[PDB]
Amino acid sequence: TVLKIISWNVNGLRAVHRKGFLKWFMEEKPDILCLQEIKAAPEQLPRKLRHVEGYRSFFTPAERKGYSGVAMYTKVPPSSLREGFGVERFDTEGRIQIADFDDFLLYNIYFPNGKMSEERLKYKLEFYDAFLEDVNRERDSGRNVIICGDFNTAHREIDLARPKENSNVSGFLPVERAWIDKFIENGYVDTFRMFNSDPGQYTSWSYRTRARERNVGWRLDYFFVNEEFKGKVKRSWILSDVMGSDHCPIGLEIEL
Ligand SMILES: [Mg+2]
Repeated sequence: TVLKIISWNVNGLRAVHRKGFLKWFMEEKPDILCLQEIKAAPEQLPRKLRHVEGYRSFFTPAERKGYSGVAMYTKVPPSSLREGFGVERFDTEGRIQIADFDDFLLYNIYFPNGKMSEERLKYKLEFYDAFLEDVNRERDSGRNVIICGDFNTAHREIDLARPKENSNVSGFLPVERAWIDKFIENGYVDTFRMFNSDPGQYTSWSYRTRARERNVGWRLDYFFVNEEFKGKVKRSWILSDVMGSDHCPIGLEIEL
């Protein structure tokens, strides 16, 4: 039995709903759909967006209205979900949803954008630190883990169109790239790069005219698994053709 998981930063759930979300969801038919940037309390959602036939949905909004938020649609519900690392400043921004599926924990994370200020870059880097502590604790306790979402950092030069121009911009700073190195070194695998070693493979493009059309993008969205679990991963790909956000979805197929 194969399990298909999709991750997608939708840049506002109500917005992507106007741009073909439900039609796409019905075509792709994943077992689990992880979303970032819902920008809505579930009460603000139309019924047909809240309840999609065949799926249980779980929403983790931020405390701040119209900001951040993650969600998960799943055919089979998890035994429970955890919505934080146990650190207040990281747990109130609707960034963390960790679903316990028994065979694995699924971390659906919307990692912070560090571009707007030094304080928010510090927040991003400390969030990275808290995340690594959390996943390591779970992995060390014997859990297999799948981590998906918007990491807001491109790992290597291959992972964005303009590496030189962005080496002093959050998203491609040496310190952020070093954190991704450290994460992987701790025993996790960037699943896309198990299967695809090509350039030009991005998950995000500015809305600035022509950016997406010129493939001036960044790979910001990833599926990671712990090393012990990588043998179960069959596919990891980018759904580059799917419109409606400044990010496109990414996919993982596993067989347990
Ligand atoms: Mg956005």
